[PDB]
Amino acid sequence: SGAIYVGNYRVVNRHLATHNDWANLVWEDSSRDLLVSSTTAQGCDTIARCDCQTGVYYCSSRRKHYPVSFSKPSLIFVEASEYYPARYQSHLMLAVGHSEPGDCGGILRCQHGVVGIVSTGGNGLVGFADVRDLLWLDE
Ligand SMILES: Cc1ccc2c(ccn2CC(=O)N2CCC[C@H](C(N)=O)C2)c1
Ligand SMILES: [Zn+2]
Repeated sequence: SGAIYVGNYRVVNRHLATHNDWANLVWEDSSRDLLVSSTTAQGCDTIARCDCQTGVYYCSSRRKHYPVSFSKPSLIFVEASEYYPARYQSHLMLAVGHSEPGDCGGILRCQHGVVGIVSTGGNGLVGFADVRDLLWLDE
């Protein structure tokens, strides 16, 4: 679990969005596993606007942060799950690191701000949904 709070927006994994997220929907994209909903309170986070390929992410299944080198946002095949059919997920960045299903939502940050959130994993892999291209999140 986890979310980004920026301005009057809440960014979450689309597969973990609540009834309230869908009732306050701003934008969603199944191909990216992202959903953004509106909030009444002002958010705590800053979004990075950069091309960093190193950063640190929070891994809830270890209660720890880990440094990572990650690939540029790209179209990557993701196997079928209970949430989606087998498909290409876009704007996804892979890295070597520990991740388990419940780790989705952990934030990845670089020196400039929030880069994205955990969205996929594998045997010693962790994948992040990029948010740096969503310029409208901070107008
Ligand atoms: C070994 C292992 C296996 C599965 C793992 C992990 C770490 C996370 N997941 C779940 C995962 O990747 N899913 C399920 C939820 C929806 C995701 C998506 N963006 O399509 C794909 C680690
Ligand atoms: Zn950066």
